[PDB]
Amino acid sequence: AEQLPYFLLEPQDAYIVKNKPVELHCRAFPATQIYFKCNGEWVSQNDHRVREVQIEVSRQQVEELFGLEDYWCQCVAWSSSGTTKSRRAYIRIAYLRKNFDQEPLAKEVPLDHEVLLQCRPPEGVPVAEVEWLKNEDVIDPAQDTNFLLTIDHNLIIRQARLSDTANYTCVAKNIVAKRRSTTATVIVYVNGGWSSWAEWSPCSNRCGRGWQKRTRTCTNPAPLNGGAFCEGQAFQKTACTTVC
Ligand SMILES: *[C@@H]1O[C@H](CO[C@@H]2O[C@@H](C)[C@@H](O)[C@@H](O)[C@@H]2O)[C@@H](O[C@@H]2O[C@H](CO)[C@@H](O)[C@H](O)[C@H]2NC(C)=O)[C@H](O)[C@H]1NC(C)=O
Ligand SMILES: *[C@H]1O[C@H](CO)[C@@H](O)[C@H](O)[C@@H]1O
Ligand SMILES: *[C@H]1O[C@H](CO)[C@@H](O)[C@H](O)[C@@H]1O
Ligand SMILES: [Cl-]
Ligand SMILES: [Cl-]
Ligand SMILES: [Cl-]
Ligand SMILES: [Cl-]
Ligand SMILES: [Cl-]
Ligand SMILES: [Cl-]
Ligand SMILES: [Cl-]
Ligand SMILES: [Cl-]
Ligand SMILES: [Cl-]
Ligand SMILES: [Cl-]
Ligand SMILES: [Cl-]
Ligand SMILES: [Cl-]
Ligand SMILES: [Cl-]
Repeated sequence: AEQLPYFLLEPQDAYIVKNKPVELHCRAFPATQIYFKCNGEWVSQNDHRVREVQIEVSRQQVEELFGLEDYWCQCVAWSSSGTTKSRRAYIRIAYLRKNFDQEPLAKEVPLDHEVLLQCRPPEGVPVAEVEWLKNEDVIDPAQDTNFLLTIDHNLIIRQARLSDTANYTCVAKNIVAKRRSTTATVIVYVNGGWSSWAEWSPCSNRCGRGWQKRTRTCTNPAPLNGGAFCEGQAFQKTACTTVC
């Protein structure tokens, strides 16, 4: 009756990923015995001085537990004089649901428009870290300062450059898996603008009644990514009169 066991090593919290079991390890000294209690029941290594012990916990054990309360294991060590108890280690079922609640939709937009891409990722445990892809490459709001990630996992293109014409994809990840949304095509068009009217051609008669022409062109700018053609006359022709 001198001491009480000290845990050199304690069972650590852990996740069931798919149907793969979890090992818990614990080691203490000094100890005449050491053993796992899960949810108040003793459990031996079978289908479940310094001394150590290990166990496995299985998907089935965690599912079949009565109650909403997290499954837990702790170790108990024995000396000549008493017991010590390890921390409680929590084993949780990890998952990432298959379907996105909300995926982004394709858009046409004018140059300099604000674009909002909606994404509501599948639910996960652990909770799902959301990214966005621009033509594969991962966007990053720090560097790419024309982009904001909303706390709702949405993407904002602040004002649309023309290089922002791309395929955009919401990705959700955790330790279980990664899931890609439906890829949304964003297209940034420029509508056409007229040049200035060229100068009137000289009056076909230097003194008397004649005619002259002028023109302009859908080039200021030319339409782009299927923006609108210019609207109105490209060409004019009227009578003129110079006097002598
Ligand atoms: C958006 O989608 C299509 C297809 O996507 C990618 O193509 C490769 C570049 C590859 O890296 C994968 O990520 C995808 O498969 C893009 O590809 C071309 O364009 C047309 C679109 O009408 C497509 O249907 C053709 O198959 C593709 N042709 C060739 C020779 O690659 C498309 O360009 C993307 N849109 C934008 C705005 O970038
Ligand atoms: C050319 O025509 C008129 C301007 O005169 C507008 O419809 C538009 O600016 C277009 O580029
Ligand atoms: C051509 O026509 C008149 C000027 O003559 C303006 O409306 C504008 O300059 C356009 O390019
Ligand atoms: Cl201890
Ligand atoms: Cl452990
Ligand atoms: Cl207990
Ligand atoms: Cl047992
Ligand atoms: Cl041992
Ligand atoms: Cl599951
Ligand atoms: Cl899965
Ligand atoms: Cl959207
Ligand atoms: Cl940017
Ligand atoms: Cl641009
Ligand atoms: Cl995956
Ligand atoms: Cl997926
Ligand atoms: Cl435009």
